[PDB]
Amino acid sequence: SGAIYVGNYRVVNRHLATHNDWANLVWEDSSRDLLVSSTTAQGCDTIARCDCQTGVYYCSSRRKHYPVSFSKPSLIFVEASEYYPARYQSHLMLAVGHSEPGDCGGILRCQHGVVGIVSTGGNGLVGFADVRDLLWLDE
Ligand SMILES: Cc1nc(C)c(CC(=O)N2CCC[C@H](C(N)=O)C2)[nH]1
Ligand SMILES: [Zn+2]
Repeated sequence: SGAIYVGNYRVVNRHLATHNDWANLVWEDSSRDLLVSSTTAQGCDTIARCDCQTGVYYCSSRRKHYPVSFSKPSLIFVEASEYYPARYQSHLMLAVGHSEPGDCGGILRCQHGVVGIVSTGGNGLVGFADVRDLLWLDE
């Protein structure tokens, strides 16, 4: 689990969105595994606006942060789960590293701020849903 809180927005993995998230839906994209909901309290997280390909991610299954190199956001094939059939997930960034299904929502950060959140994993690869292109999160 995990979320990004910026302004009056809460950003979570779409497959983990709650009833309150859907009842206060702002925007969602199944092809990206992203959902943004509105909040009453103000959020103070900083979203990165960059092309970084290095950063650090939180892995709850190891209670550890790992430094990683990751690919630029792209369309990648993702095998079926109880949440989605087999499809291409867009705006996804891959890195070599550990993950478990419960690690979704862990934040990936660079010196500029929040890059994205853990969304996929398999075969020793971990994928992050990018949020750097969502310029509207900052107003
Ligand atoms: C081994 C492993 N690590 C993780 C993070 C996973 C879970 C995973 O990849 N999923 C399941 C939830 C929906 C995801 C999606 N975006 O389509 C796919 N598995
Ligand atoms: Zn950066």
